[PDB]
Amino acid sequence: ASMEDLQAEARAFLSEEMIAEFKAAFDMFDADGGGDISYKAVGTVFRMLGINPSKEVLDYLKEKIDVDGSGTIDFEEFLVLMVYSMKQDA
Repeated sequence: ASMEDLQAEARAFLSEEMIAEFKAAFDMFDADGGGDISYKAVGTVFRMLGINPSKEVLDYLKEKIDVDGSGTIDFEEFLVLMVYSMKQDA
């Protein structure tokens, strides 16, 4: 499946009340404070929630932060990489 397919999975897997909890970690690196954090932020949130990212996820983020790291993503994208990790990892 594609990452877009994972978007639909992520959105349905976690309830709004649950997303609100992870959203708090999102706000940590959010400069404007609305729906936007660097690629490095999602890596840090995994650590704060105590969740282990999948090889595909951690390598992808590492790639983006290694080459740039300034690029930012929204809640949806963040939710994808987090859910995709727990789906396959344990």
